[PDB]
Amino acid sequence: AMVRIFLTGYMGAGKTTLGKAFARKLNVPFIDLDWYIEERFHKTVGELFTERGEAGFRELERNMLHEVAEFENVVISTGGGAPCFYDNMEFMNRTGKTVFLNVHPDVLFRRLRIAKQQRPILQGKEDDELMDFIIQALEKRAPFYTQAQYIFNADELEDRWQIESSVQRLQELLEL
Repeated sequence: AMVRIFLTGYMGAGKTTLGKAFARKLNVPFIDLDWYIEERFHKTVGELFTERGEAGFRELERNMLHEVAEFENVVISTGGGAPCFYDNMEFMNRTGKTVFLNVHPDVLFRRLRIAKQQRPILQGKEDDELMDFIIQALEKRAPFYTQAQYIFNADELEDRWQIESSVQRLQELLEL
């Protein structure tokens, strides 16, 4: 049967790591929506946000989500905010197998600390300030993330064994 998977969750959850490994396992291509957006507009997501504003960027993201949703045999990763706008989550649920990569804040904290340089919004935040920031961000996003048809614990993606194990568990959960 035709495969169309959408991965959702916060930055640091492992959408790229698990997504690419899952796609490889299924032998289908992996598409990161942010990458797709940059290819279509020949502008980075940061440039689009500054040029179009929040509302404008979210409209274009929605439109690009609708484009990638027409692809068959693919694993699609979405930006952390995508599920919060329009009917994006409901739309993903209707068009493909939608998974929320649920990751405990202690794990997000560790991962984001290590990847601090790659996440400008976290610059200057340490210990309790950083943890409170993540926890609050998840509070705002959770009502959307939790609408995903499938909820998968993505806490363990820290080596080849863990990634392979996760891929297998996800494949079983999705009945693939």
